[PDB]
Amino acid sequence: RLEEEGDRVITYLDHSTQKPLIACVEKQLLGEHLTAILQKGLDHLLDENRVPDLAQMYQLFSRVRGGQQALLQHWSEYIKTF
Repeated sequence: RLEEEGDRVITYLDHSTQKPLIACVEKQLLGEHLTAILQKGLDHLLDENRVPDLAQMYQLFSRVRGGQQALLQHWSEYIKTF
């Protein structure tokens, strides 16, 4: 969704508008859902060692809400439990 906006801000909009639009895309699609995604997906991926998906989560959860630490908490709980 962000990439599609990235194209639309070039295709027809004045690209100077891109900053607040893409900031809003990530805030609304990733930021607001930081813990929703981590809680639903990370525990599973860690147990199955689904590296390709774990890599994406680590890399993507690094901006709007920090992402790190939240990743650490679910990760730590897995380790101690098992």
